[PDB]
Amino acid sequence: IPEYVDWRQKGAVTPVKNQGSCGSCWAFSAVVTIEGIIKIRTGNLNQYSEQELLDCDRRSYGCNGGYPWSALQLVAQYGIHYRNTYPYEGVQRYCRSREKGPYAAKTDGVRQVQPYNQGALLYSIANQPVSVVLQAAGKDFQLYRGGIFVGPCGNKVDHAVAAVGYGPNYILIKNSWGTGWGENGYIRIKRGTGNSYGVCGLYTSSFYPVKN
Repeated sequence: IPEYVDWRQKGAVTPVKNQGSCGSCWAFSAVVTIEGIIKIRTGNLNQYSEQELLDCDRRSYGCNGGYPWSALQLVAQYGIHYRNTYPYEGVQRYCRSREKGPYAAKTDGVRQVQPYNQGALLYSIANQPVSVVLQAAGKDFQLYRGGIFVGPCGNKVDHAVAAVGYGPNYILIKNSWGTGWGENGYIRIKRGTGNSYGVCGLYTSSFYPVKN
């Protein structure tokens, strides 16, 4: 696998989004992996709807938090609409998928990468964007403006984001707090420290969609 991987350079990452006050990061995280696997398999780059996952995933708790893997399973059991046809409102509403007509994409399943193993995560990122979790409650993560993030932070994971690349000393992360945070909405987090948990708990639970 390469020394550097960056899926934005390969045309598989859409613009950075802002979730607002709503704790919908789980939906935002699932969507960037869907957007990425569709580009890799069909060559078409499209934006998909986080709002549809916020309203229709009833294993999650809307704006109070939820699960990246249930949103991904939902897209494999049913499908998802374009972002354009089901735009983001920032509040959980009624599941309006039937009213929006035919689904725009549907996946063949979801897989988990082997937890607490840096090599497993690098090998999946070199194949597609992956949904990852980390601890973001710390003041250091919140006030990050740029550079390689070394912490400090513990392992109490609370936020879902998407890994879209890596380099010799970092993993490239797309976050959903808009462009006014970090490196235009991205963070580069330190890798290669021998710590199995990952800095800020990055190797705790990682998932990706399958499309044949």
